[PDB]
Amino acid sequence: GPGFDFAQAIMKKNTVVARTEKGEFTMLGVHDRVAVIPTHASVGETIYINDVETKVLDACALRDLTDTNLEITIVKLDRNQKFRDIRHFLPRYEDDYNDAVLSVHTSKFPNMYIPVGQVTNYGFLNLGGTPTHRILMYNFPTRAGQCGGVVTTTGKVIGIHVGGNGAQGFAAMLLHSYFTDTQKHHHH
Amino acid sequence: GPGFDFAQAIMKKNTVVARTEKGEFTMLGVHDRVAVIPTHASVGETIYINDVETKVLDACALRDLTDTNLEITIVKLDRNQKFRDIRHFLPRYEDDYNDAVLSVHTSKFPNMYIPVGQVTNYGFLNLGGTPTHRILMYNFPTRAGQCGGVVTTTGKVIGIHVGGNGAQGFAAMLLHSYFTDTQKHHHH
Repeated sequence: GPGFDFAQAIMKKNTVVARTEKGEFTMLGVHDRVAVIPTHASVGETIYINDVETKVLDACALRDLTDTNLEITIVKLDRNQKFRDIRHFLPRYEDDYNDAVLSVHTSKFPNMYIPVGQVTNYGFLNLGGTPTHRILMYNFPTRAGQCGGVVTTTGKVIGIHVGGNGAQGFAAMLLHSYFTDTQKHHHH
Repeated sequence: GPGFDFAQAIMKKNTVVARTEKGEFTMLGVHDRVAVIPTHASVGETIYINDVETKVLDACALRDLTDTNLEITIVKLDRNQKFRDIRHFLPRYEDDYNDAVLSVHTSKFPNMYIPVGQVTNYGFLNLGGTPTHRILMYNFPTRAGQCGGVVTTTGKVIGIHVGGNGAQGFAAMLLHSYFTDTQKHHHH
């Protein structure tokens, strides 16, 4: 069934607890000192990472070419260790998936794994009043405190949890191309 | 690492959500219509099982020969399906264990898996003011709503969660001999 061993390896080497004015979130480190967190975390210029106050060197709230929220924020942090590079486990394209795990790492739940079954490419979602694109959906109840939970299948990190109603959960897609080294562009 | 596949098989075929005046508990079905739940659930003469009201035909709050609480209650239920017989997965003796999973099944968390690392035979525990014997301990924080969570290692169901402080969790041991067909004795 589920790739529990894979989800477990991602959680140990590549997640941290992040805390902003908005609360705590599971935060996925991706490569070097680059990580992701849901845009609703409202990242500022400092953040707590495992309860250590950390300078945010860069934060990019992703939107698509329709200027619509994608609900991922890519952050660059001022800290000493690099994350293990997990870009090769990121999907190239939008897709549907079988048998996913949602894993959570917070002060409340420091390591918890939830199979969520099939994951469908859902598309548009109205996410607490913000229109949002590129959403993945799983038919599992959602509870508070799971935001940023990392959604995996064996060998693939496919997105991060961003919301739910009492019956479904929603994750924001991760694509490999969000994290390729690139072009000289004024971003702020 | 952890036997996630084993814990998952136990959860699917052998647990139900039980609800008493005291709240909800993960309930482990053991064989026929016999199950266990923590003594602190305060089982009466009817109980809800997956939100269906069910007659309790028998409840035995286990104590040892020192007349001390063991915090397991064995219940016999009036319901149509039998549980898959999992007695052969019960340990013969007290023991310590490597790499356990704690799995929870409630309306809040319908399927959640938590590795808790090493499990030690701890013995005496003062459990909210009730002295209690035969306790297993794991060095993992405890959160509310996990009572009755089933503690496994691959091929062994070793106990059920009964409490914790902010740093450790405690499970009540399950032993094979709690469930062998037996002698003619007035029990009530």
